[PDB]
Amino acid sequence: KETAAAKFERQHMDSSTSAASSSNYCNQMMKSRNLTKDRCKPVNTFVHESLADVQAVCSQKNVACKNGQTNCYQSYSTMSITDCRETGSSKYPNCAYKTTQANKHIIVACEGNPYVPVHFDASV
Repeated sequence: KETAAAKFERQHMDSSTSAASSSNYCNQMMKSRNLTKDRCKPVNTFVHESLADVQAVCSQKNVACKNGQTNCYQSYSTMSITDCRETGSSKYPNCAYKTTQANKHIIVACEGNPYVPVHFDASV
């Protein structure tokens, strides 16, 4: 099994690029990060910032998670992100994703000691 922290890193961190390179960014990353193995993960965001910067969000603006949890945090500033969302031409095993680049606040849920992101709630 994966730690929640490591699963967040695998699903949501891409510090290697300042932003999505091509329209094929999502198809490549969703596969690469093993998010299309059992099924097409329907929605998933990658954050193009350093891991320290994203971890730092756990000490930023305390907000509610969409399900009502109290351990969500909104980043004070916007971040470079890529939203990956399954499109109409997508059918497992042939997953197809729309790539949408944006610069927005992120909201994550945090847990543990050290207190780190374990869930990507939303972007605003």
